[PDB]
Amino acid sequence: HGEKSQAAFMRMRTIHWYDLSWSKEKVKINETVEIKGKFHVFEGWPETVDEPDVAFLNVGMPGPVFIRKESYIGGQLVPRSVRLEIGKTYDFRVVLKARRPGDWHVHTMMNVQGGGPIIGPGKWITVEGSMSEFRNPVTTLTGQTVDLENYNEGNTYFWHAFWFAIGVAWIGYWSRRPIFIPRLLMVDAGRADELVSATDRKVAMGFLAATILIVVMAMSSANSKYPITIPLQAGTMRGMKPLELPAPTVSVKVEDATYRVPGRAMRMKLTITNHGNSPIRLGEFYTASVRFLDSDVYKDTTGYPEDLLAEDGLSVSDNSPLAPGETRTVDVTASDAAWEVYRLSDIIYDPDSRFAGLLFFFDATGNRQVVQIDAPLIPSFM
Amino acid sequence: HGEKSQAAFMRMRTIHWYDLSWSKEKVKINETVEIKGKFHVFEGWPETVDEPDVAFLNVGMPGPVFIRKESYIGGQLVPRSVRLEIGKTYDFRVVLKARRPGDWHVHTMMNVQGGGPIIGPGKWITVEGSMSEFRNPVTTLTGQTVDLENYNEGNTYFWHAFWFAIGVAWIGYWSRRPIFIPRLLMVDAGRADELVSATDRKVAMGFLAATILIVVMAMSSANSKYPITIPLQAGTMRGMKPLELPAPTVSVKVEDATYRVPGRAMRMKLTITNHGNSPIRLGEFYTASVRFLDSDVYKDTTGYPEDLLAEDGLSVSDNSPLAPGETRTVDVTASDAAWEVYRLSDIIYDPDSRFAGLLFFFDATGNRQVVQIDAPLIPSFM
Amino acid sequence: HGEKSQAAFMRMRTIHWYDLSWSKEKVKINETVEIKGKFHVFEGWPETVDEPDVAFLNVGMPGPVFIRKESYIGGQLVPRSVRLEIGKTYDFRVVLKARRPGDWHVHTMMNVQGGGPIIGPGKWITVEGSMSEFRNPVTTLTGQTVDLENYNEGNTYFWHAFWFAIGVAWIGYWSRRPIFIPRLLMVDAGRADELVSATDRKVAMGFLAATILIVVMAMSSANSKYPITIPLQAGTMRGMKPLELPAPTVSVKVEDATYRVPGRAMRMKLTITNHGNSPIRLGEFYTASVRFLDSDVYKDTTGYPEDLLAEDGLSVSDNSPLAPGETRTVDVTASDAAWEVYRLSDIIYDPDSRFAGLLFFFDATGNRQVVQIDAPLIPSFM
Ligand SMILES: CCCCCCC/C=C/CCCCCCCC(=O)OC[C@H](COP(=O)(O)OCCN)OC(=O)CCCCCCCCCCCCCCC
Ligand SMILES: CCCCCCC/C=C/CCCCCCCC(=O)OC[C@H](COP(=O)(O)OCCN)OC(=O)CCCCCCCCCCCCCCC
Ligand SMILES: CCCCCCC/C=C/CCCCCCCC(=O)OC[C@H](COP(=O)(O)OCCN)OC(=O)CCCCCCCCCCCCCCC
Ligand SMILES: CCCCCCC/C=C/CCCCCCCC(=O)OC[C@H](COP(=O)(O)OCCN)OC(=O)CCCCCCCCCCCCCCC
Ligand SMILES: CCCCCCC/C=C/CCCCCCCC(=O)OC[C@H](COP(=O)(O)OCCN)OC(=O)CCCCCCCCCCCCCCC
Ligand SMILES: CCCCCCC/C=C/CCCCCCCC(=O)OC[C@H](COP(=O)(O)OCCN)OC(=O)CCCCCCCCCCCCCCC
Ligand SMILES: CCCCCCC/C=C\CCCCCCCC(=O)OC[C@H](COP(=O)(O)OCCN)OC(=O)CCCCCCCCCCCCCCC
Ligand SMILES: CCCCCCC/C=C\CCCCCCCC(=O)OC[C@H](COP(=O)(O)OCCN)OC(=O)CCCCCCCCCCCCCCC
Ligand SMILES: CCCCCCC/C=C\CCCCCCCC(=O)OC[C@H](COP(=O)(O)OCCN)OC(=O)CCCCCCCCCCCCCCC
Ligand SMILES: [Cu+2]
Ligand SMILES: [Cu+2]
Ligand SMILES: [Cu+2]
Ligand SMILES: [Cu+2]
Ligand SMILES: [Cu+2]
Ligand SMILES: [Cu+2]
Repeated sequence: HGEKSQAAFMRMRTIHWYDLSWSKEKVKINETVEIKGKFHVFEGWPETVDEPDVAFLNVGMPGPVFIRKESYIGGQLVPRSVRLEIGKTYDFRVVLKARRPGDWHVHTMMNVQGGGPIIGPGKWITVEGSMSEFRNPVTTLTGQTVDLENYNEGNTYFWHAFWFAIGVAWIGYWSRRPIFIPRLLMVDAGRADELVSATDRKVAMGFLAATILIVVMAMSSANSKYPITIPLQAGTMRGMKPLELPAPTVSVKVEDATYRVPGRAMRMKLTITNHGNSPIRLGEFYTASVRFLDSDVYKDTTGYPEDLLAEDGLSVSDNSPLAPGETRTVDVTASDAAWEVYRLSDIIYDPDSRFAGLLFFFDATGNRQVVQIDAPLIPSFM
Repeated sequence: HGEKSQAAFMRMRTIHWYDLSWSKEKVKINETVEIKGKFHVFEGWPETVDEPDVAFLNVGMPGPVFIRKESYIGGQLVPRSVRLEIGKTYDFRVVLKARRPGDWHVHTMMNVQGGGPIIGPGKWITVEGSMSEFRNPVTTLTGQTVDLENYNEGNTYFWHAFWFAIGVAWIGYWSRRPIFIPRLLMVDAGRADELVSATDRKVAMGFLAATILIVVMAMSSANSKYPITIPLQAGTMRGMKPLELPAPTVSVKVEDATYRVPGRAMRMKLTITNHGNSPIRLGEFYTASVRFLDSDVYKDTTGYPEDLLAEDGLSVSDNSPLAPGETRTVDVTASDAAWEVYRLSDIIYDPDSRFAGLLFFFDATGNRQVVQIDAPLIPSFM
Repeated sequence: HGEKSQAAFMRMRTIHWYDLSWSKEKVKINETVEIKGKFHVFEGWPETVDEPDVAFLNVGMPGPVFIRKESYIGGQLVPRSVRLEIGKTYDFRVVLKARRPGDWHVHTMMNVQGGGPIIGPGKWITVEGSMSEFRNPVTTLTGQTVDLENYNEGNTYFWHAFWFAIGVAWIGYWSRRPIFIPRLLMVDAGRADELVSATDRKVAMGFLAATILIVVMAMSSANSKYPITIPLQAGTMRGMKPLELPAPTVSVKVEDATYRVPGRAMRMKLTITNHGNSPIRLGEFYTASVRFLDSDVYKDTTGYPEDLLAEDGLSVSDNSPLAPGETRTVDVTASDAAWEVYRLSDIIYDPDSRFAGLLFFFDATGNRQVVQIDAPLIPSFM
């Protein structure tokens, strides 16, 4: 939730999430779900979004209904912010543990500093069980195993209640006497010195000394109880390993790209050159989490969110085997209610009417090439 | 105009504009002139100029004597700011349309954010005709063809005059009575409440209600008249395609570079190694829009501004065919009044006495290699 | 001095200084000492240190006990700040001239803007002689040879004394009369106009006119005496040539890296793959200026500061010739008091417990390969 309201061109021109898998659709409490996939950083990064020099891989959900057990970018655990390079592709994996029952829309997201949220496709996952069964065991380097759900709760309650009680006692010591009107009149009359006695001064001295001594003793006792402590671990982790992918033996030029403004579709003229890899055929156009597929060339079998999957939303004028070398100019039409449901038609309000997306080409043997396209998008009103 | 006053080293060390062409020297009104060429970004970019992450290709002229019909960087239209990389070469093309008659010095420039203006060579172009004949037709996506010279002029005049008249009427309603002295005396005397009557309150209420209602009705009518509107299109366009140029089979090392301070020339010792490409010969040294040529090796036939063209300003101790492999140390002398006219001799006031420029080598067949040189420049006073 | 107090991980993860040489250990006054070596910029640059876009090569010493005659980065003199790239290796050379007698700990350092100091290994150098024998001759472009120790000293003294005397005379002219109490009483009584006479006004006018005229005449005389002047030369020098080094035919993966917190050592599990270059053997681990060596494989003969040299501080479970192709998992133990002396054990207070260092592999013929390792460092308390 939160993507439909984001500018259409910003969603089109930031990060592209390609083949994704979810290990389970329905999980029990304390069971783990794995979300893997690839994300590509668009070369034409918008200028109002800072470069992903400081980026964090996040899980979009209405709260800690899951707990993120681990997250890996390129096989490396990423508990901190990371640095990503423009134009590179990265594998990502996220292992989550179920905490609260219910149906949850879970998304993979990249939070970018100086940019904001970049939400990926969301999937509905059902958690069955009771929240009281959730456990979060962690073993420390000191040899102690604790449960993070209730660890250190009683100590915090005790100390906060103790200090609150001390403050309440300090206020109530003075609250046993007339408070506001008689004291104000006495101060106005010049009898302020009569409002504080020697016993009050001794009580204040005792309160101050007891507070300081208790703080010192509590710090000493806490140090004795936990002689081994480390500061909070923070920093930006550089040197993320990107994917070394086969360059596309397929070249695609966008002649024109238009959308009818009333409109639930997008149309584009494309010149495609096959540089080998056998006769190929376009099977899918990915724009903003929406996948328009050509049923005759490719069929999704990964449980891609159906609200974002158009099984026959790709209409190519001529989708015949493009013999290696053939340069065919084709008119592709990407049509689906998701265009209007995911407010991609709101590119009419955007201060930049340019789109970007991914095209997937398959040969007879099923090998897939990914081609990256970007162009300006012209609205049609006649 | 405006380059002679810019620091000599800043002009030497930012952008180099090489082979340029102008389609016409004399044009009529509404006729188009094309300026094409190449620009190279110097690797040793000055630190006080921000990197050209946000750069705009501009035309330097005393105003809209021309209108910039289009501009292309690497074959791509660039109506917005673009991103350029240090050390890369780009083709550029600018098509301008003549608007005002007269002789105009036209320059191609790169405005760089956090840096300032980078002016290129200027050429004198004559426009013959009358300004009243200039037309700027534009066809909109709604099917309307308009002339940008006078489009929406009458509407703006009408609305501004209407609101100015309303304000004048509001002031003049109160201006029919004594204004300053009697009213001031009455306010001082305590008779302020007598200065505003019930009729005045009713008039003020009517003015407020009429203003609000007129604004609302005008907005509704404007929306009805123009139901299709888009916001201003802005942004920085990345992914500019640079030139893939042959690396210079010629290696040049600058041993020493000196200039006499009184002085109208510059001298340099150079070690040149030919790595193939047949016997070569130096034909031209480009510094800051100034081209020093060796008449025996090369002759300009592009109409390069004569104030910046020194046909025999390159004197090479030995400019004989440098057999592939020969490593000759030569003393080159670049001499021309342009050195003093374009204030390149003002490098003596610069906080950085280092120069950069381009050397052009030609073989027997006429093939040209471009070598890029940079060194510190030492003034000579004895 | 000043490195032991710097965070251990910051010292481990910034710049690595490898093979270094000092021309002399004991020098006389006016004699020169050359310090050469290589420095590598770590790929995982810490986020709190700005990238070395503006870096200066500096000499760490308690003052001008030496004078830095020259400094070269990649064979190019670097009197100004320079730009360095992450992940590149550079040669550096520094020629210093002895000025003051005594024993001096001299370090090579890289000052990085927005980062702070990066100190390298320090060496003790003895200077014998008298400071009065030190000379700093410099020949100017005007044909004058001067000594920078005493040049322009007398002129500065004369002008400062002259202006101080003028100010003292101005104060003392008024100081001959009663100063504070009688004048205050007269001003309070309304007799302020009697405290300044016409002669005082004439004296003030003469002082003002003489000051302005003297300033103008002094400027004119200084211009006449030195008709050739240049501004201060400043700027950041880009285009530093890095080393083109053989990629390591040796691959090393860090399985685990741990240190006992009481502790004077560090332990690591490593998987090493030989990709040719004959049977190899680990001979040295460099962490933070500390070099742990395996005496049986390599011996230092460069006079590396002994406080930072552990001749037998590298213990490899199996350090037998790793036949090209062999993938052996070995347990290496780097032990030395320098770990505690140079406060590398203070990584326990660091907000980032990750280390980086260099491994040196030698074959039978003595050829050396450098492998770069980085991992998180886990403290052991049991
Ligand atoms: C829950 C209260 C709201 C917020 C409290 C915030 C800070 C505390 C303020 C007052 C503390 C001192 C009590 C008054 C002097 C406590 C005090 O003096 O009590 C005797 C009073 C005074 O004697 P008197 O002049 O002969 O009688 C006048 C009132 N009948 O008599 C009483 O019968 C008791 C009345 C006082 C009861 C108020 C207690 C509520 C405060 C404790 C709340 C603790 C929880 C805090 C978080 C919400
Ligand atoms: C690092 C330097 C210290 C900071 C400088 C200021 C220090 C001030 C000193 C007092 C100067 C004022 C004159 C008072 C003369 C001595 C003095 O302390 O008198 C009591 C004064 C009231 O002043 P007075 O009676 O008119 O003074 C005349 C002689 N008694 O109250 C206080 O000082 C505050 C309340 C009583 C203090 C008891 C200790 C509790 C507070 C400290 C914590 C102790 C427990 C430590 C935990 C381990
Ligand atoms: C061009 C004027 C300069 C700038 C104007 C700026 C804002 C407007 C100020 C005054 C408007 C109300 C007029 C006075 C009450 C208009 C008004 O009350 O006119 C009757 C006056 C007053 O009657 P009275 O007391 O019996 O006579 C005294 C003056 N003789 O009599 C007149 O004979 C007319 C004199 C007033 C003429 C001034 C008009 C100029 C202002 C309009 C300019 C519009 C263009 C604006 C942009 C420049
Ligand atoms: C979103 C919330 C609204 C903002 C809150 C403030 C609103 C204020 C309300 C009035 C409170 C003061 C008491 C007045 C009582 C009602 C009232 O409006 O009285 C007239 C008052 C003068 O006060 P009064 O006579 O002593 O009031 C006693 C009873 N009449 O003048 C005004 O309110 C201003 C001039 C007359 C207003 C006429 C409408 C023109 C202005 C609004 C635009 C209407 C056209 C819309 C275009 C589509
Ligand atoms: C070294 C002094 C410290 C700093 C000086 C800073 C600025 C100068 C202040 C005073 C200058 C005017 C002198 C007084 C009027 C100089 C002056 O009027 O001298 C005659 C006085 C006054 O005559 P009187 O009323 O009959 O006698 C009263 C004092 N006996 O008599 C004297 O016997 C001389 C006393 C004055 C000597 C003070 C001189 C010190 C200042 C010069 C220092 C220069 C070095 C500067 C850097 C440190
Ligand atoms: C660029 C524009 C200049 C700045 C504008 C202000 C200039 C001010 C002028 C004076 C106006 C006040 C009326 C005084 C009338 C003329 C005048 O200068 O009178 C003397 C006034 C005192 O005023 P007054 O006697 O009541 O004036 C009545 C007629 N004399 O003192 C001063 O002006 C200051 C002290 C005397 C000046 C002598 C010259 C020394 C200062 C300047 C440097 C000269 C040497 C140059 C070196 C090459
Ligand atoms: C959450 C836990 C709540 C803690 C509650 C603590 C109690 C707080 C205040 C008690 C007020 C009694 C005032 C009696 C003066 C009532 C009073 O003033 O009585 C006259 C005495 C006469 O004493 P004397 O013998 O003639 O002279 C002194 C030596 N003999 O004067 C005084 O000066 C008596 C001073 C006594 C002050 C006691 C207050 C100390 C409170 C510290 C509390 C510590 C916090 C808890 C620790 C875990
Ligand atoms: C650029 C175009 C210029 C537009 C010029 C607009 C004219 C402006 C002001 C007229 C002043 C007349 C004042 C008469 C009070 C003169 C006045 O006060 O007369 C006494 C009346 C008595 O009226 P009554 O009948 O006894 O009671 C009300 C119901 N019957 O009192 C009032 O309260 C009369 C109020 C009348 C106010 C009229 C002003 C409205 C002006 C709106 C202009 C709209 C803008 C143009 C639209 C395109
Ligand atoms: C470090 C070097 C130190 C320099 C010391 C300079 C001496 C400073 C002040 C002298 C005070 C004498 C005051 C006499 C008034 C004492 C005074 O006021 O005497 C009455 C005269 C009467 O003169 P008169 O003839 O009747 O009228 C004028 C034409 N004839 O009035 C005046 O107005 C006299 C004005 C004389 C002022 C002289 C002060 C000039 C000082 C400039 C110094 C230059 C700096 C050094 C250059 C290298
Ligand atoms: Cu959602
Ligand atoms: Cu992409
Ligand atoms: Cu010009
Ligand atoms: Cu260049
Ligand atoms: Cu030291
Ligand atoms: Cu390194």
